[PDB]
Amino acid sequence: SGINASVVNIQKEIDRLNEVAKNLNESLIDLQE
Amino acid sequence: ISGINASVVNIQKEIDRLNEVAKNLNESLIDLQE
Amino acid sequence: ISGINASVVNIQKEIDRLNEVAKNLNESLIDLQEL
Amino acid sequence: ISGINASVVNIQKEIDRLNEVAKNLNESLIDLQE
Repeated sequence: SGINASVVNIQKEIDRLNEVAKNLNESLIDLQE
Repeated sequence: ISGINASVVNIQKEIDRLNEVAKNLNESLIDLQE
Repeated sequence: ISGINASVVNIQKEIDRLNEVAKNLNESLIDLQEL
Repeated sequence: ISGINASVVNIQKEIDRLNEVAKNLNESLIDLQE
């Protein structure tokens, strides 16, 4: 129903959040050394 | 100073991605309610 | 309905947290640009 | 350079916040599937 469209979209956004964290970690590595 | 430049660009792109996440979660709320 | 509301409130709370993260990252960005 | 060190600390704090958000959204996903 609407709930499972919601679950698909929330899972996609969780994946996007993981990507954001990874990219911020690489920017930290560039800022340090 | 080039690494600081690259950090500024990358952090801005990630801010844009966070805004995208927030907006998609908002219409996920619309799909959950009705 | 009750549980739907519980999911809705929790996701809204996480949206507010994400907006806060965006604001703080923008402030660190402004500090990086003036340096 | 102290501003760079402070930027590193603060961005790490926000990365931790983002991971916590991901965990809470996974918990809401588990509740939505039931």
